[PDB]
Amino acid sequence: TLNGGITDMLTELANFEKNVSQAIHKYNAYRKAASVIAKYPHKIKSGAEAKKLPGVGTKIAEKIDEFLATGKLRKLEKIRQDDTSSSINFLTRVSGIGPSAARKFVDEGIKTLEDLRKNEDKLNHHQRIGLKYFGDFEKRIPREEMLQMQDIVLNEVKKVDSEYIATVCGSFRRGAESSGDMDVLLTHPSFTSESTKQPKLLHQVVEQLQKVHFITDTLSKGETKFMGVCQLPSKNDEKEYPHRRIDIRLIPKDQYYCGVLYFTGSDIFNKNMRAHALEKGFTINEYTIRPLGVTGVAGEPLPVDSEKDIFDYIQWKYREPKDRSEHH
DNA sequence: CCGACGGCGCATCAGC
DNA sequence: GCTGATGCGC
DNA sequence: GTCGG
Ligand SMILES: Nc1ccn([C@@H]2C[C@@H](O)[C@H](COP(=O)(O)OP(=O)(O)OP(=O)(O)O)O2)c(=O)n1
Ligand SMILES: [Ca+2]
Ligand SMILES: [Ca+2]
Ligand code: NA
Ligand code: NA
Repeated sequence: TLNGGITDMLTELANFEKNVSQAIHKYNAYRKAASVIAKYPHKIKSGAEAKKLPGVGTKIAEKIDEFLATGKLRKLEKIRQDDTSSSINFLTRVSGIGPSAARKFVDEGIKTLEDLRKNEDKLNHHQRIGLKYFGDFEKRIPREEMLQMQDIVLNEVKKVDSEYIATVCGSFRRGAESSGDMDVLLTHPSFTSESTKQPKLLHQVVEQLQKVHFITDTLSKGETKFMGVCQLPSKNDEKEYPHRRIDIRLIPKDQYYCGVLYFTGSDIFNKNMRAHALEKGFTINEYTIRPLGVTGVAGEPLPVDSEKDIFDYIQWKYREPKDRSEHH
């Protein structure tokens, strides 16, 4: 990684602003800058050089000059020695504990893994499961395992109803050699933007995956989105595979292209693309792309026949999934 | 200078 | 119970 | 924290 020291520093600052300062726009600012620096194909020699990149301003340029000259940033060294910051940054690593909950636990004297394990009864369901699998959820998933997981999900969904189509998206669809979690986009002809002709379309799939012991726990579940935990079966005498996070999202069949654009990510890519759409006078969500009237009210959905159509509306050349990651 | 920053599903809570 | 805000996550 | 109007 050409500028890994810099992007690491900016990521650490982003996490501080999100988790401790609760300043979401500074978090996004740092992440935007980290991403543009990550794709820059030269080893950066100064802050002024970095300043020419969109998303890098005066303050970040100064931090880059300090980092290049000293290998460190005093602001981060300080943050690293602050007990309250350190504690909040740690607690937020548990799925379900955000900036607010982290600060509340710290105020109650709950600030270590051991404290959390003593106080399960103060956690909501999501948080309890996040704690249970804390170690497992920090492990990455090799692509070879994602392929085994894909097999299972696609075959089990087919057993429920051959009319379902499940597509694995996120970093996997972007060609990543390892993934943080699994994202499954689901469609069925009876669920469209105009009607739902069958109930329990998502439920019956979750149920099948629970029945075969693939899905092990549930963080949250509604009519269109499941967030939970899964695990590959292991063989005789073999150590068990780590538990993995899995997201399943049922999308209207006729809005698949907006859906898959959304579900493919990355997060920064989607934010950047949607911000560009706004500048071009459009709004993109997972369902539709719509024009904005001068009032700033979204108009009627535009025809979409491919992922590329969405890019054409906003006057972007098509980006293949592989070029939608944070690093190139 | 300064308003705006992507957009939304599910869980939880406050007020009626 | 519903409605709307907040937290957290994708 | 950054940037376009
Ligand atoms: N804030 C976010 C987060 C995610 N997304 C979309 C929706 C989601 O499906 C897709 C992937 O998100 P994930 O958080 O799963 O991240 P990746 O798959 O890119 O990377 P990893 O799992 O290997 O760490 O990107 C998004 O619009 N906005
Ligand atoms: Ca993922
Ligand atoms: Ca995910
Ligand atoms: Na810049
Ligand atoms: Na968290």
